[PDB]
Amino acid sequence: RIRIDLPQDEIPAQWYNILPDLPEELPPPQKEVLPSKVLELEFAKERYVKIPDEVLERYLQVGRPTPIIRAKRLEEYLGNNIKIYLKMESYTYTGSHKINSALAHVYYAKLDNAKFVTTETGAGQWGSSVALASALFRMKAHIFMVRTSYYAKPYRKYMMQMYGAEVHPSPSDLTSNHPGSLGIAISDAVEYAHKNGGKYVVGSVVNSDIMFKTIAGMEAKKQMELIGEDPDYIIGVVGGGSNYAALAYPFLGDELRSGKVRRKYIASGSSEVPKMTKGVYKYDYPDTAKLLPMLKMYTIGSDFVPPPVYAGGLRYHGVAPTLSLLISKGIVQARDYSQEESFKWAKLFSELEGYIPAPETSHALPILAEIAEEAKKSGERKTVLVSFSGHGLLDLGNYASVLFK
Amino acid sequence: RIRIDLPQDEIPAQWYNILPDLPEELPPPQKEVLPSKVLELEFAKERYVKIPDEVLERYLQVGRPTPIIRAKRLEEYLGNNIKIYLKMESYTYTGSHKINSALAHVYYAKLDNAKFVTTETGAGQWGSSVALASALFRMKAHIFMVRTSYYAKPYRKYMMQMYGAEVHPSPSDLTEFGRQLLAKDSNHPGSLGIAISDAVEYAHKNGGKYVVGSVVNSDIMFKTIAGMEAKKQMELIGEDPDYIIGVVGGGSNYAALAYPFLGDELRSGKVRRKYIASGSSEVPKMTKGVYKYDYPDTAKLLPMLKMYTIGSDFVPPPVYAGGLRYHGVAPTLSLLISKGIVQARDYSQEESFKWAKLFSELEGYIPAPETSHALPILAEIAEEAKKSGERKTVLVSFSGHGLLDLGNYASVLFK
Ligand SMILES: *Cc1c(COP(=O)(O)O)cnc(C)c1O
Ligand SMILES: *Cc1c(COP(=O)(O)O)cnc(C)c1O
Repeated sequence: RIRIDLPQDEIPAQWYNILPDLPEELPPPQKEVLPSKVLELEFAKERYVKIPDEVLERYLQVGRPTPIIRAKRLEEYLGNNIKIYLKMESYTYTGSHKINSALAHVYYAKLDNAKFVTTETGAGQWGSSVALASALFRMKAHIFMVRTSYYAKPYRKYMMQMYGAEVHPSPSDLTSNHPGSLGIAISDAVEYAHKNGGKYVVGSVVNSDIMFKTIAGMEAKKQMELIGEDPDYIIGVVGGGSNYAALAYPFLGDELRSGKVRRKYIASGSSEVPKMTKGVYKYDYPDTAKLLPMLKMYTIGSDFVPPPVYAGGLRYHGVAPTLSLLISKGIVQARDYSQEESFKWAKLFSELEGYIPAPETSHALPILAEIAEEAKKSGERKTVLVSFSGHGLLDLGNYASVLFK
Repeated sequence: RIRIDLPQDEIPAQWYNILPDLPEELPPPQKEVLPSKVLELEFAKERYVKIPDEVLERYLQVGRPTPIIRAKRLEEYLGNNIKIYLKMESYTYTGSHKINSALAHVYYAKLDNAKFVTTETGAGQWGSSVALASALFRMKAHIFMVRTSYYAKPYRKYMMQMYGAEVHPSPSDLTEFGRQLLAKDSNHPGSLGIAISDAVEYAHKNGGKYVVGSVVNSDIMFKTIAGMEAKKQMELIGEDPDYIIGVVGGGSNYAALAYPFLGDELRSGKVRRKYIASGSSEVPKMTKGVYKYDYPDTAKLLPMLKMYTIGSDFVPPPVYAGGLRYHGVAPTLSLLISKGIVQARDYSQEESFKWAKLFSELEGYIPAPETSHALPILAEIAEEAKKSGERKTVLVSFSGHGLLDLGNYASVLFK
């Protein structure tokens, strides 16, 4: 009884849409390449949206529902002051939550009779997720991978290729050895989709994309209800915020409706990319390519470039608009930790629990230490539910660059 | 309804020992450093050996029981002539079945009050599994890794290090055997036999125990937790497999799945299911091995075993990347093959990796290169099943995922 399995025939059948439940309307922003039904869901007004049959089928295909695991050996290390439950989005075939939305974007593109889909990727997480979704929907995928990552971090490129996708170093020939960047790769992929009748699958922080990922939180609420455990804290890490919102919003939405928020919601980023603790809540460009409307979000600037030493994976400059609203209203609390502190926790967690977290995920572990410290003072036990967003088996080089000389 | 989970509170509590049920008497084999219980269990005569409670607990800790997944999209591709169930040993935290043995070996080392464990490793699959097992028992681990692999295949080294193991390039300066070889070449490339000799000496001289990753009977027995689980999972959905298939490195993953089923039939007096196992035609011990006593490890130490072998000095061509490099077949499995009870196949790495890619696109999960050699068997079964007029059920030992072996695939498939 470490693992809480949800049977596949009990998988939730709807996504959760937080918009009708937000304290106040979201600041408004300030269509040829996007799947049509995706743009439409960005304004959805109903609280629950049915997961299409074909999408749910492939959720089951890629390993959903994912388990919750109780991290009892970590609990002991922390003095048994808190109980720790991990929602294991790492258990999907691509090793993260990203496939939860990649599958939906590809489904809706297929419904627009897309000839192929395109997308950008840096280190390869989003690209490999889109490559898997495309294979399962029998769709041709053209992935534009920053040339530096295309050569430095080749394994996820090989993964995309095993799934049948064509991986193009950005900038490429279709379009001397310009190392590229993520913003060029977005333009590099958005153009190829525009001039060849493809659709662009957006790897950014829109509302529809959080909604698709909320299958994780819908499952977790069922699983926690299955063992009779109501979490006092829900925590996670913020690249753009989609993985954390996906877990928390199904729980938080019911609190917002009932009037009172009882649970504590805490999210972390990297202090080398400190949008969570040093970012400013204002309109900014959600992608470094500067196309896509501006939205009001916590941000350290779409032009921010992480230090070369940074290997923690939370490189994005901003926070999803709904999550930013929640933070500015005091509903979600913010933290930031260094990669040395986080990767030290990742190593400890690997030895204690046996499972190597993604470097991104490791930034949630210092939160647990803080909650345990407050519990020791209070001194009342608390239950924490963690978005365990990925595993680290394709990121061991990141860990090595910091931990192993 | 494609995944069959076995709840953790339903995990089997004993390992299966085929020795009392083998048809013929199996060739008897031909040690301050081995755990005492490991030596004892080689010759065990009971059918079932109780899994110690501390080992069971860590089975749960590393992801057991693993799921069976039905590969419906692959069934469709193949004409819906067969049902295909995959026992997913890839779902353990180290990505393969080797942890099922490593945990037992480390526990019995702890029971002997060992100060630490040692083992050898090449590509890193065994080293990673011992490193995790050791972490979960708070056992210090010293892993002696073939020096060339130490630098060439570093990701699995990093995995060992994340688990807190100390990784020593081999030959190392920590032993006399290693220091002597470094005196001739300060950067000696090492070998698996050299790494074995390193680990054994270090254990012997410093109060540790050596954890063996080879085809001894106890090792297969420890891995039978996967077959015990799979038998319960298949019975739970009313599916009796007609074929049980897998790949052969030394044969432990396949035996671990098959033996719990095969024992029942050996006891009934007649084998009705079909058992098919495959290797690499570049390392063709399965189809072209000589059946004789041979060294189970490449620089001796362990006693000789009677097995299908192509010689412990066999080295595969440098283009080979299928991962089934080992030169022999476990002795009990060798016996079964020689009696016609298990059928042998071998496939090229081009044919197997072609199937790996197809399977990755159809089902969305990247097999280990080693595992991919089971896939060609399915096309043979689909043909046979069509002739029967019934839809036949196949159970597959899905021994690992390929995420740490994607370079291997790229060398064959992507230029
Ligand atoms: C990309 C990534 C993240 C951050 O993404 P979000 O936009 O915050 O959801 C977190 N964990 C893993 C494993 C990732 O790959
Ligand atoms: C080592 C390995 C094998 C070979 O296993 P044997 O027990 O020796 O037959 C097969 N598959 C994977 C994934 C392996 O790592």
